[PDB]
Amino acid sequence: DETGKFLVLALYDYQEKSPREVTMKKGDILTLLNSTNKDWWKVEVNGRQGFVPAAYVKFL
Repeated sequence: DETGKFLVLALYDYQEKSPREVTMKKGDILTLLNSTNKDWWKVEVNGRQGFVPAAYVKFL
């Protein structure tokens, strides 16, 4: 969670299911905004902001 410091890789597709979530496709390179929760990380996906499951992304 240093905001904007790090990139993460989408390891799976994920379709947003609630309003604070965001959609990503496997292979997308996301900006990490907030990693303080163990289960949901806040990311930027082409500049949309939202939460995706932490288990579906990794650092490069």
